[PDB]
Amino acid sequence: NMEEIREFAKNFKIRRLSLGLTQTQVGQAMTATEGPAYSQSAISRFEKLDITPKSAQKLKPVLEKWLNEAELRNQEGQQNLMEFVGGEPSKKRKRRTSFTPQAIEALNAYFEKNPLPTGQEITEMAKELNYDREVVRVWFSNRRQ
Amino acid sequence: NMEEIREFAKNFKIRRLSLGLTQTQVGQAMTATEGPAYSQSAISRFEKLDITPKSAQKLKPVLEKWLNEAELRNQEGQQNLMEFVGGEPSKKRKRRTSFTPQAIEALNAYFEKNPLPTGQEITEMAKELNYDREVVRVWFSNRRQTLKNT
DNA sequence: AGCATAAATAATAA
DNA sequence: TTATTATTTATGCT
Repeated sequence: NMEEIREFAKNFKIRRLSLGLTQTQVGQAMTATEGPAYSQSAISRFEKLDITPKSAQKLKPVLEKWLNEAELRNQEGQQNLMEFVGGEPSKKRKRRTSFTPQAIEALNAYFEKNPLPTGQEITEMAKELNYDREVVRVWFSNRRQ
Repeated sequence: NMEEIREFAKNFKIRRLSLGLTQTQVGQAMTATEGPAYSQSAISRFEKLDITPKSAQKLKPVLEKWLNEAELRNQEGQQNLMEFVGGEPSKKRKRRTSFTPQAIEALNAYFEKNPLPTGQEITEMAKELNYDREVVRVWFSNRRQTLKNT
């Protein structure tokens, strides 16, 4: 169901700009309550429609829902938008790779509670540790073996 | 008269956005150009409301006499909207350069060394490096404005 | 199954 | 005004 979608992508960018919003902001609000599928790059790609049809179809409903909720918060006070968004999580910093004792301590705590992580669990762990994903997944791989 | 120009502020930006237009196009096209010129910075400041209300009120008019003038007389055959702007505009985005790792170290080597170089020594680096100056100017620009995070 | 960054644009300085 | 710096997008990556 195609040109349906393209129109949504269209309206979305519009409505977004109308609530005076950056992809980055949405990115943050979204990834919080939804998931990593909702990063700023993702928003850009969606809006530009640089995704596969299977992917758009999936995203659309979840964008629409959220876009509405946001528009509601905007209604009561253009500072309730802010409540709903973030409104300024900001420290986009590079993912560490070199280990620190605090890091290895953390990794081990995770291990006692989860020796055989699924790959999703590995991305989740790495994100919150702010470590390279490969660094984390290999640590776990060896630790078992 | 404040909201009269504070709301034309807010709305002007979004009308310009919702026409896929850069500030730097607005001023660039709407520039007289035999006086008064209109720079991007103007447009920016205007939008963000960084001007004296006294000069705000001055600009506000000539804005509408272009914004409205181009919203209709541009949108009705967009091959013509893009001629409301003119200046042989429509060009395709620059392709995202991918640097050879050989050259990748070359940079941050000379970067760990000299953080904010000069246009003279920059084009020197670029020359011997087989990469075009602007691209190279920006690697530093970027790497400089990125390491604040980490 | 999104990070890292290169380019573009917008803000701010001169 | 111009020149620069900072934010924001877009895109290479299997």
